Amino acid sequence: MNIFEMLRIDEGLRLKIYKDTEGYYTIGIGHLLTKSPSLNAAKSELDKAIGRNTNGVITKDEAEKLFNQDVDAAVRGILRNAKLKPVYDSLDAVRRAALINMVFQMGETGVAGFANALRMLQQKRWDEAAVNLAKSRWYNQTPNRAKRVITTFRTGTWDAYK
Ligand SMILES: [Cl-]
Ligand SMILES: [Cl-]
Repeated sequence: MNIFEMLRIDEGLRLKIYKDTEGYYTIGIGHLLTKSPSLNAAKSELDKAIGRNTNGVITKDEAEKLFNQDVDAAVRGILRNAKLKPVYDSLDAVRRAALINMVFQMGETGVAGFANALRMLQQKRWDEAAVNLAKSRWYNQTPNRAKRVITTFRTGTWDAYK
């Protein structure tokens, strides 16, 4: 298992514009297009991302291409973030994947907001961090996905995904 497979499990794949769990326009493998309520605006962002007139529908290869960019950007975003980098550097391979997942989903700013859990992860206090992570809107809104990510941090294994 790896980050790509993990996120493909958490986000799914949709080839037509859809609304995410928050009601935002998305496409592919969790690629947010816009927070604006307007479908046109969504379509416009889509065309600009793909580089052709898509009419709201993309192919599988296009979806995977956005996906590669988004994962790459997430990693690079962690590495540039003063608060995140040190956490990431401190972790093992499995748990690094858990942190990338969260950043892909909520953005770096959002993750950097879990200050306490981050310190706990850096200190390798697994159980405590897991409890702290669960007390968040994130967990209350997407509990099953959150639970998977949190077990991964707790255990350092991919069991939640097998
Ligand atoms: Cl883009
Ligand atoms: Cl969920």
